[PDB]
Amino acid sequence: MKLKVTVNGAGKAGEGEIPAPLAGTVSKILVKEGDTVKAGQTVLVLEAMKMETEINAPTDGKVEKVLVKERDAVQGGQGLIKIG
Repeated sequence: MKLKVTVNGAGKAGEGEIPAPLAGTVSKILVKEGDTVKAGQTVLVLEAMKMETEINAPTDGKVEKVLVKERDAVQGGQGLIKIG
């Protein structure tokens, strides 16, 4: 069925997601995965160094799965939201 071989060296970035720069402090998410979005729709909110806040979607589309989580700080480098 499945196998376990530890997962050290990388994360789970798929294809299309957007990895953060280094880290930050989430504040509140808007989309709940599997939800369509438009260009400008604040997908969620963050706060690391005055360079995130309400993150508006880059273009119209639908989310395949959300990676980031609410109340999650210092978590950059991995894709935050999957889109495509």
